[PDB]
Amino acid sequence: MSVYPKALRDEYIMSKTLEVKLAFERKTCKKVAIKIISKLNVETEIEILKKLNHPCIIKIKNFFDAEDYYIVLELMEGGELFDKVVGNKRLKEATCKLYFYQMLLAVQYLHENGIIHRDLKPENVLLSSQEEDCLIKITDFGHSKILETSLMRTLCGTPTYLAPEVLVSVGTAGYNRAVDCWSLGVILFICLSGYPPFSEHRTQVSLKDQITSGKYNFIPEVWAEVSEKALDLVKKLLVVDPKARFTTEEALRHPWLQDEDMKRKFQDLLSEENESTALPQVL
Ligand SMILES: C/C(=N\O)c1ccc(O)cc1O
Repeated sequence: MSVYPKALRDEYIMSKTLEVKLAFERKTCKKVAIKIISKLNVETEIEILKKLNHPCIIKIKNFFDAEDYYIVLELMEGGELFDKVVGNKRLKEATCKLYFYQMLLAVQYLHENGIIHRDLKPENVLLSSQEEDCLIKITDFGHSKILETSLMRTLCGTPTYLAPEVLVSVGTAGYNRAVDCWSLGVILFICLSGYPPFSEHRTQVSLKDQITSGKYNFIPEVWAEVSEKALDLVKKLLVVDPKARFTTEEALRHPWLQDEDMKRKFQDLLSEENESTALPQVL
């Protein structure tokens, strides 16, 4: 086989898988998760992670640059959201709402901070516990981008020599963040129905053509169990035109998210997580 770097071994006792491994911080005897990336773009991912501070975004605890990259992260005992939706499995509407609300807060925080994830999927959504009512965290910032652009500098001069395709691109520039809202729409569709909106399964139309047209597969029997408000939100995120597509703010103001009970349950989970870290405060 091979061995772990001495620097890692100095601080952690390595254990079983879920490349992610379980490890114990020697100083605290606390469980951690160690992400092993095969061997530079990882340094930017580290840089992004170190700067972000949100309860629905994964936190980096340590980093080791050796024969491979070792990323020490907070352990999520609930695993991936993928495991909850795989093989036609579906979540109860109330659970979709609690998880989705947190995904929206996380993505709104990202967008506010000039970061686009670009790889939102159930595999990149982690659950804090094996309980249905838990905290979620967004992970896998490898494909992420940082939002002055080259276009702004180009527009500052006279366009005597400027190409038409550049001037045409001014219409859509600054809408890259909308790709995350589309991904959230697909995640929400999957969570509610237990099936993907766009697939090659039992269809003639190509996966590409389904997406560009925005003609998702609607199965009435599956969706009758789901509320009209939840489906209305999906429809608003699954809008082909990125400029018309719902933003995280528009999604957060949607009737489906105006649920005081769901919001209370989230604030409750937050308080419970923070209970171990809370310092006495000035009264
Ligand atoms: C930290 C992490 N991913 O980034 C992770 C990965 C898999 C798993 O089951 C639990 C986890 O905490």
